[PDB]
Amino acid sequence: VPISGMRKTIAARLKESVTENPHFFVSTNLSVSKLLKLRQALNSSADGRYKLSVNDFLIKAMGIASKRVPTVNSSWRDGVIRQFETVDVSVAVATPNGLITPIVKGVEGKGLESISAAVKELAKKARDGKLKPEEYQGGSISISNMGMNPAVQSFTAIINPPQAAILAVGAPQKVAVPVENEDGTTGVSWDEQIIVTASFDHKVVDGAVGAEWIRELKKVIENPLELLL
Amino acid sequence: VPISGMRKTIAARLKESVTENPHFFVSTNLSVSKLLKLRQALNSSADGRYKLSVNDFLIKAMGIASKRVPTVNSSWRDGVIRQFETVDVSVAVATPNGLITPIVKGVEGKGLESISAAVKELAKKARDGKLKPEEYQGGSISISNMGMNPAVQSFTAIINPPQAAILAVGAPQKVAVPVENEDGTTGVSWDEQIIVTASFDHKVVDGAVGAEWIRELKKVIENPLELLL
Amino acid sequence: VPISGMRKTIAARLKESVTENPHFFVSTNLSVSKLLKLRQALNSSADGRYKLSVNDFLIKAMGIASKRVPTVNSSWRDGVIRQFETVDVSVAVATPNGLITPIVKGVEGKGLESISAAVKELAKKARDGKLKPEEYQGGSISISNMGMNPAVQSFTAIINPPQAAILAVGAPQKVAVPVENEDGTTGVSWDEQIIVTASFDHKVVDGAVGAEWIRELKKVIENPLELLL
Amino acid sequence: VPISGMRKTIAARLKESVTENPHFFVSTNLSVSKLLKLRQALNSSADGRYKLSVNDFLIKAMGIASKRVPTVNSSWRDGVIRQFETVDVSVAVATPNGLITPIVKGVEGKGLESISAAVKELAKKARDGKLKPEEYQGGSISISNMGMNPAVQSFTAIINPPQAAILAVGAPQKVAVPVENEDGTTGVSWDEQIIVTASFDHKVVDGAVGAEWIRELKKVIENPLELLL
Repeated sequence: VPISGMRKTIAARLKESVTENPHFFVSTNLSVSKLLKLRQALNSSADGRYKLSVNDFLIKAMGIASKRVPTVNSSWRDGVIRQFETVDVSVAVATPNGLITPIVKGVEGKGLESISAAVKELAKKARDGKLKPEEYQGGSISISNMGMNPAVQSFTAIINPPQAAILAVGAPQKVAVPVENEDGTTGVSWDEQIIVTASFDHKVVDGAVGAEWIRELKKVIENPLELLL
Repeated sequence: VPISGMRKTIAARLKESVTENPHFFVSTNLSVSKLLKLRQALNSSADGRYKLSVNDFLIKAMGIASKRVPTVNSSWRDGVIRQFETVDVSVAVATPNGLITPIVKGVEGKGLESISAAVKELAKKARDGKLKPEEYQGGSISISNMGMNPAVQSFTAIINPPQAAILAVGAPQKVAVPVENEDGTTGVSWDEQIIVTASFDHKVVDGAVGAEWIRELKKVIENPLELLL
Repeated sequence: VPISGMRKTIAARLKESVTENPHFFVSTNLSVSKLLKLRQALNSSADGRYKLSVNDFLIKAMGIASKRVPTVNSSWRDGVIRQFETVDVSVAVATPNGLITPIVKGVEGKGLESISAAVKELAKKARDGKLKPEEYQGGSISISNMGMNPAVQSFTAIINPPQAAILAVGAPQKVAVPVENEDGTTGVSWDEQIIVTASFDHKVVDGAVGAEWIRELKKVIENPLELLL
Repeated sequence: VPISGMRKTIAARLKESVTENPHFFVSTNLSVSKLLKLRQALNSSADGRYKLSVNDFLIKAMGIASKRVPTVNSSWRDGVIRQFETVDVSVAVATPNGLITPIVKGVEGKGLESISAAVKELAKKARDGKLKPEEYQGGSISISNMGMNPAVQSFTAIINPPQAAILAVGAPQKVAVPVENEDGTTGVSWDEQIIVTASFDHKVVDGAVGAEWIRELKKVIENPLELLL
């Protein structure tokens, strides 16, 4: 079967990415038992005006972490580092034509409902093929999601240039965790864990910086009430 | 004692306000038993990096209500209604010199920590007398607080022109509330209530619109989790 | 947005009202636990021929109070007080176009069923925009209702000229009330209260007169059987 | 912001590493419940003359493994494989200036106290910026540590050339492990695990050889008493 020609450009782009930017990966485990309760309660306290998902919370937390550690929200240019202030998030969508990366603008201080609405709109517009180039050309940081497929515990991705970092969220799973009962003996509690994998470019970011970013993300997720901050 | 002259300007301003703009008031009762728990928990889960109050939550809720009902965030000009998009909040501070109204900019989508920091800075700068005119000339909506004084149950205020509405927050109090125990009998529960008084200008806003705004405020407060939205 | 022009007339009218007529307010609390039972029983003892609300009982009580104290049912004219004998009641309706005040004629000695029918007809005709000027130009006394909105405890309004008084009915609420059981000990009973706010013009009416009017209203309500009288 | 120029050299070096040497990763899990007891005992049986950590034990185990499997302690040169005899260990230190790799010489048969002392000296000298080039130019094998940050379950690194391998030690975590009580039933016991990630160069080393190295490391750690051997 001859090649469609469109795949050629994506191949060249990914090749440029891996040959220009070295990659190193970080892998962590989050606890989402409180996040799911929050999502359930917010979905219940509504009149069909909205519907939330885990990706929106993740995007808000990404914005917060990028604001607390601005070195990640950066790029690599001609003998100069371009540092932004706002957070432009590239979300991946898997169409029958392949992959596409619409963008959400000004995430920090935008609202989860607006985020969900924009995401649904862009996703349906991508399934219909009704986008503009500006909507998916740009972005400082990216993300890919596979939570619908429960088998994927973890996976890596590739940095869509000229960005510096990219995220990946596996599926949820059941894990054993200790717990102290009211007495001195320990016990077994079943918490819902997710694996998260972050790929960074090493020219801009270092291991300590990536670790700090991941720590802030984990903290924000594990204490969802800090999303207000 | 002759007059300082500064009071002359404020007298003329308030006279213009009351003679140009008719005033009608709306008085409601909120429930903050969950809000105070939330504030206590966020304060405990910190390293002295921040410290929260009730006024900040109130300001965020004001922004949310103003965005859900933009007719309030309005004004009256020469044969034209000027409608904003963002929410500029005028907070009152009581100096020994008198009263002053610094402004917070872009409340909606800003964050409670940043709000508290800006409010503390502006309050100390007002106590010192180190402000610019632009920092207290403008704003679409205003507020006055008297929560430190436990005697005041409710009170009205006056609309700082050219705005259209202003808020007032009394002190907290203990009130009796019914509650259904596990059995069919009712019981007595002690809830922490606050009275809130909103003054509106009648040229722009109507009773139904003000009531809708207050309903949204009460909803967001009584369900603090919707502050994320 | 330029102004519709219709709002100009209402603004001028309200400005004339507040600048010509000083306003003072009287705020009381009623008890409707018997009224609601009466309404429920009259609704049950019917064949769908009619359907009652709270506003109709309130209007009948307004007529009774006005007849017991005719000084309220008055006005202010060119060097003369015009005093009526019948009670013409101006009921507010909130259309998407704004606010409107249809009139009911000869309330005292008319009947609740006829009152409800006329109010429904006038409300639907106002929603359709099919009224005559005479039907909303006149009236000795006025009223505004917000009972559908449970958030509003109390609120004020403005005197539609050339009248002298206007009413306002908040929402119902649950309040603690003492009660003496069969033994000597007191107990807690939950009564359904409403707050009522009456604005008066001070040229015609005095505080004592307004208080007398409110006392008669409270009496007739708390003893609904006196509606016959 | 322009680039400092120092980052250019590191970026070029890492680009050379990834483009010249392929990378494959091995990931295992260790058990340190005995190691921590040993560390605690040696720390308590002391007079402040020394203080130990996990990194030193890991370095000793690395040396032992390299001596049992010398093929890892190698490099790639001009048409020739250079094989050492001793073990020169490059330890990473994260300064505000960036990253640096001081060296420990002659690890095998040196002593944990001497190791800890030298590492503390070099770390403080790197924080001060008082090093010689020979002290961080050379080395056969490397290591990076992130144990202070409890969020990092695992991570990869990049091979500092001209070396052939590099290690990475995640944080400790609590994991469920079966255990046989005195009776026939199994039970739950909580063991402290660490994840370890090793990146190798495929030109020199094969998967079997790397697996053998990792097996020897795991064995030496899980039986700390063989450190004497």
